[PDB]
Amino acid sequence: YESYPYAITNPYHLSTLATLFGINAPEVENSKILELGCAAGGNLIPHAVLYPNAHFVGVDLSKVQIDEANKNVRALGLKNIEFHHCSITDIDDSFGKFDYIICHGVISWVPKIVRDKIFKVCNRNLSTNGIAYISYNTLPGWNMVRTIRDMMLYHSSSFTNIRDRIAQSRLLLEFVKDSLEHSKTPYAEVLKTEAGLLAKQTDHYLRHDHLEEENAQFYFHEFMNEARKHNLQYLADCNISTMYLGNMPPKVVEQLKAVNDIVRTEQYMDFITNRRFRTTLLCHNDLKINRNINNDDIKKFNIIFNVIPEKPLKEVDLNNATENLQFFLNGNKESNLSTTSPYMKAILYTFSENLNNPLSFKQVTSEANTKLNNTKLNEIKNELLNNAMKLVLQGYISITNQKHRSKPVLDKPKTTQMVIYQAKYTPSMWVTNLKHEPIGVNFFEKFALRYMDGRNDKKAIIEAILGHVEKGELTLSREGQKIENKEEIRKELESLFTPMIEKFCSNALLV
Amino acid sequence: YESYPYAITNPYHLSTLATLFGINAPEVENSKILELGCAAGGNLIPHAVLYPNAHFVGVDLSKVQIDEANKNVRALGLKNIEFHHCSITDIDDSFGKFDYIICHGVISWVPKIVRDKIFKVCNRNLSTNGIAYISYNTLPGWNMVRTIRDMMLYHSSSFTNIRDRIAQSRLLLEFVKDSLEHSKTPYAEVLKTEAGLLAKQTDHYLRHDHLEEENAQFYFHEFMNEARKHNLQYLADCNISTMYLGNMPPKVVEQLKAVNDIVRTEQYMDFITNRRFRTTLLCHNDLKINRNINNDDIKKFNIIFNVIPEKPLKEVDLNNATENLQFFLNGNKESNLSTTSPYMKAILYTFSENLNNPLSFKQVTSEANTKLNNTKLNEIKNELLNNAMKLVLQGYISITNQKHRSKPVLDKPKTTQMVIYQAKYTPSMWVTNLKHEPIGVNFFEKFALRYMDGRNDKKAIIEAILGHVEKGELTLSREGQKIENKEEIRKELESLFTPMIEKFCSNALLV
Ligand SMILES: C[S@@+](CC[C@H](N)C(=O)[O-])C[C@H]1O[C@@H](n2cnc3c(N)ncnc32)[C@H](O)[C@@H]1O
Ligand SMILES: C[S@@+](CC[C@H](N)C(=O)[O-])C[C@H]1O[C@@H](n2cnc3c(N)ncnc32)[C@H](O)[C@@H]1O
Repeated sequence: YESYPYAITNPYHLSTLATLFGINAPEVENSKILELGCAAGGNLIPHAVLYPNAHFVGVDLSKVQIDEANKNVRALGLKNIEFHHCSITDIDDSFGKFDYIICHGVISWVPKIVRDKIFKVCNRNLSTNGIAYISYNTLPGWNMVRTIRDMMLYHSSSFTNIRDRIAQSRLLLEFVKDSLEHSKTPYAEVLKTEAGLLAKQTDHYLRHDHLEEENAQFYFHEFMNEARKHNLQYLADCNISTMYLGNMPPKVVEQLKAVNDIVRTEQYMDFITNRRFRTTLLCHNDLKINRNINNDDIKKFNIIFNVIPEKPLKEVDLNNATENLQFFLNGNKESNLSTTSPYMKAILYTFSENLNNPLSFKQVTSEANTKLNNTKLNEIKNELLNNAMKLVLQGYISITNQKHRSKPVLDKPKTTQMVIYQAKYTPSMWVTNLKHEPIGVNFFEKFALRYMDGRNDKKAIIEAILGHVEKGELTLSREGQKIENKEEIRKELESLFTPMIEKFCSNALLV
Repeated sequence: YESYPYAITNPYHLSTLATLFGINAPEVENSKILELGCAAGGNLIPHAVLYPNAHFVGVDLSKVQIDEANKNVRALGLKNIEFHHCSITDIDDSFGKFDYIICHGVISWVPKIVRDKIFKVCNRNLSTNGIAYISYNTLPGWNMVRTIRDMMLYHSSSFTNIRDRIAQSRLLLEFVKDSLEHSKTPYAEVLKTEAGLLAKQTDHYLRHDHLEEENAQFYFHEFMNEARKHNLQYLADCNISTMYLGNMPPKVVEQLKAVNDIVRTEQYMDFITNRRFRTTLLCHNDLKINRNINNDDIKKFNIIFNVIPEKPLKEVDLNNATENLQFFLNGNKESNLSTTSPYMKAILYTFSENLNNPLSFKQVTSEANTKLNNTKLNEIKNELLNNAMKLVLQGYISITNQKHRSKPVLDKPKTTQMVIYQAKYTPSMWVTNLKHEPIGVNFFEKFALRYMDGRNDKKAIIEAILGHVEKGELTLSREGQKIENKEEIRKELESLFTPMIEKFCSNALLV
């Protein structure tokens, strides 16, 4: 019962993935967004703060949460969002026509009647050019998760209390990690890791009630068949890399490319890759979508490539073409790309100081062009054009319709309204950034964001945080777990401050 | 659509696992054996030839098969066996009470009503000390088989031909064996193998009607649940090694040993080992079974350990404890065991000349004591006593209630009546041995067995086969590639003869 944002749900990501396929979706700046199964609305409210001219509606069956959502909407003072306590089946054509309909993690947990109704409202209540989003669990991938859920019910059947039946399942998952300690068999690998990721989870799914729930257990084509019954058509997935073919032998790529149905192509890919989950984008049946995508399409979007250089800029010469420089993707150990070309090296160093900041094609191109003394522009353009889209379809590069943001002022840092409201008034250990992603903080950053407005500067902010450490409410961790009253504060804050402002500036927490 | 014997179904194997657990099952020599879903009865008739004083009944729904069964029963002239074309549902209480009821690979393919009936007839028609056998596909193991079968139907629907849609799925399993050519991922392993053993299967399993069939998809505890409704109790599995614990951390063995339930012990092992199949032995609820098994219980049975030494006896000294001798189990490279102990060396060299010939504890012990110069009797006994049961519950050693057989006479070898009928009048490349196992023969072996009666000897048998090669009907080629004159044969017959009499003598094909 903690409401998280899901960045894959952002209406801007749907407008972008549509724009990539040829549909012009409504503008998000002023739109109608619907959320089926909202509450507590952490996937809705942060949008209503950033877009005051759009209209947000949300629907849920738990009154407990719909009241909490309204408790936050009342604290932030928003007029553009309203939450309704009712069921999806209660939505007629009078609700209006929405530009983006977001259904996340519900349609597989509800009875067939509610399913048919969701498929209806994604037709009756969807605009002419609008877009619908539905996430669900698929087969075969879910076969393992179902199995574990059965293995826990069969065990936890010997215990009754809701306080006894949970830690029990948590002890059965440990018992599984013990009996499989020494196993070569390739199956005990999947079971070992899936019980490790289920054991890491907390108490919500693990309640023996949620384990009794039956899942729609879709196959992608059964889902699409119920979708075409309602005159909807498959747009794309929200992870474009899941649609990536090849990374596959070329005779099979040719075969699949021969068949002209994308649905039984994605089905096959589901069968051979053991897909367990899908985030599907649906659009009205009357739209003509274009699947011929070429490198030159990279100019229609703004680009985000989060790469951390392996050596600082002033420490290298880009024209050294024998030097093989490598960059790490949001991280890292391994997960890296190495280039020896001066133009690709100039582009990645531009992407490495713009982290999580959309950049147009002329901004990436011109800003990489001044590291090369303004002479090499056409060679920069020619490498971006060539490798770009190819890297967008593999997932490494993110495209967006969101505009570039002005580099923040770090004199007196200033964060967004949503994260000051989450830092001051909220028990949660994470905040929502401008990209609609939850990012973690440890009580120090949270307290810092409490005081980060365009007013308090470095000194003032630290003295306030210190104010918290006295009444604390505030520990000092390090290596560590000790604080000496004076020598472990105000000399330990000035250390952690600069890099934390780094993390904020590069994670889109500063406006 | 070829009738095969299943050695794991032999009433003597059930009488043996029962004896092992404390139940005295009826004599197999004269009993009442039932088979649900028998025809064409290749799993029944070979028993009716060896036990003329026992009564065999079988039931099947295919007249096409019951006609063949009845024709083979007519060709052998058997009065002790009768086949009925009817349904399991057509069974009265008037059918009698059978000492062994054998249901192999049906209960998962039949509607819930027929399942109810099978569990019923395994109660009302089973004797007081009798035993029932039911094999079925289980979960989780079957999930993969379900996936693949769905993967074929969804594919093969684009054409409706019973002759097209088959070689179609045959080419889809190839499209699967290709697109996974280079893959590390362990799921592509499971899928790689499961499509490989499915493509090796031929034209029947793939019939696309039998892909349309739905499986009961049992869990062991759901099966034991329908068994206890009918007052049946779990006896054991016909693969004793599947009930073996550890191979498992001793804390996990202790934990399972704490809860006393055999059903949820086998259920948890089914969960962690991904059990796909079960051959279950059921017995009446009123019986007291003993699960305490001690090393010295190996004296109640007769022993078969098929080991092929790596060195001839005359080539080694058993008394040398510095020599590490290696033995191969039914084969082989790979599966083998090496021992340096002189007593285990005398026991394994005693089991290696008795292959597939049950041997009592005093025969193994007395014959292994004469290899050590008759000084070691109590040391041989104590090593058999110790390692025996431990190796029986692991699968390496076979126990049986069947008696030792008199060493056959190789002057004029004489094979059993069942394989003479199969050699002469059946176009099968395999015959059924005395242990009820199908064993292959190649065109030479078949022709040889045609003439093996207690009359024809070496020269005569060879002249007969030579006669065949003249009219042949028999192509004899060395590699070689077309021997073939006159005494380049009869010199190839005296060659192929001796190793074949060895092969027959140790496969229980010679009486
Ligand atoms: C299965 S939960 C998933 C919650 C959330 N989207 C997530 O995973 O983070 C679905 C949410 O939908 C709401 N819900 C369930 N059934 C509904 C229905 N029939 N009509 C409207 N809302 C419903 C519930 O309050 C529940 O919190
Ligand atoms: C899987 S095959 C049986 C295999 C069995 N393990 C054997 O080979 O001895 C299923 C056979 O069972 C028979 N059968 C199917 N349904 C039956 C029913 N309801 N009653 C009796 N026999 C049935 C059919 O004749 C079919 O040939």
